[PDB]
Amino acid sequence: ASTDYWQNWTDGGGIVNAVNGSGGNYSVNWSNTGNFVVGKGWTTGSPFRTINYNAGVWAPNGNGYLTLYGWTRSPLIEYYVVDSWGTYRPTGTYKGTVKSDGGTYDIYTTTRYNAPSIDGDRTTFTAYWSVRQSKRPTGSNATITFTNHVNAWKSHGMNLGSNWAYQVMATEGYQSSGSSNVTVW
Repeated sequence: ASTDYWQNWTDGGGIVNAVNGSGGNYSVNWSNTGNFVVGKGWTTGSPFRTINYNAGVWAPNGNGYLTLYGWTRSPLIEYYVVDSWGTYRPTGTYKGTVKSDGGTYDIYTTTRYNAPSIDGDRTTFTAYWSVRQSKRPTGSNATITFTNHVNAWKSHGMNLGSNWAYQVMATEGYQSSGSSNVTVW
C-alpha cells in the first residue's frame, strides 16, 4: 500500500538528517540528539491494518527504536510495536504477552508526564507497548499484523481512542547517534 504520511519530528537537539525517499522509503542519520521520531505511514491509522516493512539499514549507536508508532485521541494514547532497538530495550508495567508474525512480544503500559503530545504543548498521557522479547532480524521483509496487538491489548483493559491519528513505521531516538533506512508498504 502507498504511504501517504511523512513523520519528521525533532525536539531540536543535535543533528537529524531525515530523508523523504521515493515511495515508502526513508532514511535517517542522527547524531547527539535529544528526542526525535521519523517515519512513513498513513495519515489515518486503523486497527485492521497490516504493516509491511524492510529495514535495509538498522544501525543505532545507542538508544533508538525501530517500531510501529501511532496515536489516538479520545482518549489521547501513544502506542508502539517495537521490533528492534539499540542499547536499551523499552519496558514498563508488564501486562502479558502476544505472539504475532513469528515473534513473541511483551505487553507494557507506561505513563508519560508533562510530555510533548501529538497536539503540541505538554500533557500527561498513557502509552501502550508491544515489545519483542528478542530483536527482530533486519534486512528482510517483515510484517506487523496490528490487529493481533490491538486484540491482545483489549484483553488487558488496554483500549485505544475513537479518533485515529497517524500510524507510521518509525525510527525513534533518544540522546544517541545512528543510521536507519526503512521501506514501508
